Amino acid sequence: WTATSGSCKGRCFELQEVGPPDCRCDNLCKSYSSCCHDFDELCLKTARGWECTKDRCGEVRNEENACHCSEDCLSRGDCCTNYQVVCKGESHWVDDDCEEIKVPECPAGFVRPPLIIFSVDGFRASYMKKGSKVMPNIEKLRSCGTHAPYMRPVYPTKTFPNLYTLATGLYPESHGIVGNSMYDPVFDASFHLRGREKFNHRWWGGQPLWITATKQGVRAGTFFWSVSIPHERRILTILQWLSLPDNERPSVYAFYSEQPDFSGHKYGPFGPEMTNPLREIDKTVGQLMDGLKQLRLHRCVNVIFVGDHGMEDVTCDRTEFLSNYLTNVDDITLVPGTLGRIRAKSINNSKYDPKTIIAALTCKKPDQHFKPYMKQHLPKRLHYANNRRIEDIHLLVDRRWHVARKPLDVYKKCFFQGDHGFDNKVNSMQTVFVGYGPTFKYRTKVPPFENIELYNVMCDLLGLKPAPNNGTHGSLNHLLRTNTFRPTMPDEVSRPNYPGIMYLQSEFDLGCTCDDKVENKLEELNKRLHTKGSTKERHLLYGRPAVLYRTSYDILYHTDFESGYSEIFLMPLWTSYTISKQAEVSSIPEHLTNCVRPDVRVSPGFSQNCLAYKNDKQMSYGFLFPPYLSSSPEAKYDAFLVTNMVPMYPAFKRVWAYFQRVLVKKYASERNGVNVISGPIFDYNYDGLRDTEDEIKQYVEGSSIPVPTHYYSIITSCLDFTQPADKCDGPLSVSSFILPHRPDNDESCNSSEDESKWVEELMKMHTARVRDIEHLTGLDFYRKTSRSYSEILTLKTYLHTYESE
Ligand SMILES: *[C@@H]1O[C@H](CO)[C@@H](O[C@@H]2O[C@H](CO)[C@@H](O[C@@H]3O[C@H](CO[C@H]4O[C@H](CO)[C@@H](O)[C@H](O[C@H]5O[C@H](CO)[C@@H](O)[C@H](O)[C@@H]5O[C@H]5O[C@H](CO)[C@@H](O)[C@H](O)[C@@H]5O)[C@@H]4O)[C@@H](O)[C@H](O[C@H]4O[C@H](CO)[C@@H](O)[C@H](O)[C@@H]4O[C@H]4O[C@H](CO)[C@@H](O)[C@H](O)[C@@H]4O)[C@@H]3O)[C@H](O)[C@H]2NC(C)=O)[C@H](O)[C@H]1NC(C)=O
Ligand SMILES: N#Cc1cc(-c2cc(OC3CC3)ccc2F)c(OCc2n[nH]c3ncccc23)cc1Cl
Ligand SMILES: [Ca+2]
Ligand SMILES: [Ca+2]
Ligand code: NA
Ligand code: NA
Ligand SMILES: [Zn+2]
Repeated sequence: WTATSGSCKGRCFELQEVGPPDCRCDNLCKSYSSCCHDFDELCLKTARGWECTKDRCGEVRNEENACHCSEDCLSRGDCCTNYQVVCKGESHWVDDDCEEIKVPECPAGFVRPPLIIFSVDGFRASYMKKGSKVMPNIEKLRSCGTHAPYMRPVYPTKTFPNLYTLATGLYPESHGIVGNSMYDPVFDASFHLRGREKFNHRWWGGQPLWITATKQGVRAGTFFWSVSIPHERRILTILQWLSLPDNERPSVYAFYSEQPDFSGHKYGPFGPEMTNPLREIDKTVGQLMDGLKQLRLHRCVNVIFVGDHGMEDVTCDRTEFLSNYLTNVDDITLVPGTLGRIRAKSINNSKYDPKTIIAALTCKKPDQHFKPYMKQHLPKRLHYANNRRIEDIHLLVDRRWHVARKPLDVYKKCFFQGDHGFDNKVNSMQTVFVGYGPTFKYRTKVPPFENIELYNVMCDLLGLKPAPNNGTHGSLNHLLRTNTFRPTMPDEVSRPNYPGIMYLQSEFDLGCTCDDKVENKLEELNKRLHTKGSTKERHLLYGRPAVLYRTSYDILYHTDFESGYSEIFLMPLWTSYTISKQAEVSSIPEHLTNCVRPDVRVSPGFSQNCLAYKNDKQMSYGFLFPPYLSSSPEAKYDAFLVTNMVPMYPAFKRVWAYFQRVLVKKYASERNGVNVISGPIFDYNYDGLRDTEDEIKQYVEGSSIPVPTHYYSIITSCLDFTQPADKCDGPLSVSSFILPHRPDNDESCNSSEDESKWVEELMKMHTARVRDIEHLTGLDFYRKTSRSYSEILTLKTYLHTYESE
């Protein structure tokens, strides 16, 4: 109940929220149905429109007008944004040549450059180039400031998940807003775009920038604008707030536009109808910049022009219907559209089975336009599993398609021609970033980066300490002129052991055999040196990874590779080797096919055994350093050491063998050598973080050998591919993956074909950042390069996406 009989007189767009039942004049009052009786009259004035004209210049102040052209308006902070242009002979900001902002040029009393975030809904990345002729203001920001060719949103590529990631630096799974629609089974409550429940504070995790600001003494404007407040009024309210006294004036502001998303859904991303919304957004940008120029703030404020996601062509006829797959279709609830989320209609039904639903959705039609997943099997790059609001069964929908339960759902709801929500590596979902101002660089292009990184930067721009988040602080230092955060490398927690020869062959009883009883002082000393680390400069190019948790491990050296071997997990944490452009692939000779060899540096008690693999009818084994790439027949024997073996389902061995036999060599050819780091990952609770020992749910039968959920590889070379990977003088180039260690290849619908038709496609889907691997392993890579640490941080956040341009 709102007692709506108080008044907004002098309180219009007040910053502090007053408490019920007393009536509100802040810009959320509309959304809560709680504005005072006179809010429209006083706070939403529209008389005479939004622009001065010649005949209004110098007018008598009339408090009814939407904005003012009277002589006192500058001092009142409430001129129309074009007042100086029309009435004082000034130019529009867009018509001024751009000039480097080397230092902030701020009015007296400004403690720090303010930040304005100008967010645009559905602003696809390619609009910057394709719409540039109708967006002159935006094009000046872009060309004069700092810009990326695009910015990667988070999954799902929906509004609230992306805007709240922008505000928190958190993945949706951690902030809680995992879709535009949600059920929380602990609350027994639903979240919708429509209506009231979405404003309850329990939905919203982490700490958004406005709270971070407030808690550290920095004042914030509103971030949420009610749909009924027009854009011109939003801008005027910001400019009014900027004219407040020093002690009252906020330092951080946001504008939001519902366009171009709104029109994009109706007309498609490049509909001829889309030109007008782009023109209109540019006009709003021009209003803000002119307004800032009038206030002498145009060379003082940092402006971020940022989108939440893109837009793709999607029509009603490109809909897959779950009723064409499942008999039981009425026993499920589907969250539909550009992604699918499935749960039981009733938790009173004990005959609901995810296994059989998944199986009925798997590779059932030859051109099937969605793929089902248990959420823990989704590509780890999506980070979309560790929340009770994310249903166990997920459907990744191909770009340009929808999924629905039944046909009736689509026609009893063709309207639309655009939608978004797809996989966040899809080109059509990419969005924009431009930074303009004293703290950003001048005429600088930066590589594409992920929107999870911006919270840290916005905190740096305002002198704030960021709350704990998923950005990698320092990875965006190259965007900034000053206010860099100077990160330092984490300290290594566990130092390795360096074991020598300590065990006789007969001390082992592993059940392994190898045909290797075959015998010189020249080459005896030589092989001794390889086991002491003589080739380690070649195979370990960037120093050894640091172990950032407490554990017990050994560095093992060999001719062709180096490893960090875990006495606790009984396998390497990592294995490092370099394959030159000239290296040769050979086969595993006939006599060595089932060869596994005791490692005399490592005790029986900390070794795997072959008997376990013999008795486990589901599990086989593979090798981290590939025997196919041995540098010589004699060196090949090292690859069969029990300390290089890892457990592998036969189905996964198909993937792994093709990677090691064919793809590594291909990459060495194409990239002029590669350095490879491979290893296991254990993430049984799908939190994206390294499991401790006591979290492992599966072992090789009868043994203490834990089964990885995933295998990783990091593949590094010289960005200047005219230099070989092992003699690179400059910046690096990386691609990585985290492959799920699965007992079937059901994910790949063409897996009965030759590995050349499906394995590389799988690996591309499971592309990863080095940083994703760091979280999953507790390892810190690239510790000894000749590059700056900031540059290395940027490298660690790189994602090789395999999209074209
Ligand atoms: C991305 O960045 C984020 C941010 O850094 C990373 O997330 C952090 O990860 C930490 C480790 O997983 C986690 O630390 C835990 O904190 C617990 C305290 O939690 C509350 O307080 C924090 C801080 O203010 C708050 O942010 C949390 O908010 C969550 O929950 C509410 C709803 O309840 C949501 O509003 C919000 O969206 C958020 O949800 C997300 O996180 C939770 C986990 O907290 C998930 O469950 C959700 O699905 C969702 O993803 C919390 O309100 C603390 O209690 C934990 O301590 C246990 O473990 C330690 C280990 O040292 C041990 O000493 C203790 O014994 C303790 O165990 C006891 O509880 C166990 C479980 O109940 C029990 O089994 C034991 O036997 C014991 O009784 C733990 O320290 C931190 O909270 C989150 N932060 C956030 C914001 O999510 C994330 O990892 C990054 N991702 C990647 C891939 O790198
Ligand atoms: N950084 C950031 C940032 C965050 C938000 C935002 C606001 C929120 O306010 C809480 C609900 C009361 C919640 C979550 C958000 F992420 C944002 O919102 C713009 C917006 N205004 N009006 C809309 N209507 C439909 C959808 C979004 C918005 C804009 C930016 Cl630049
Ligand atoms: Ca949106
Ligand atoms: Ca884990
Ligand atoms: Na076996
Ligand atoms: Na298959
Ligand atoms: Zn939309």
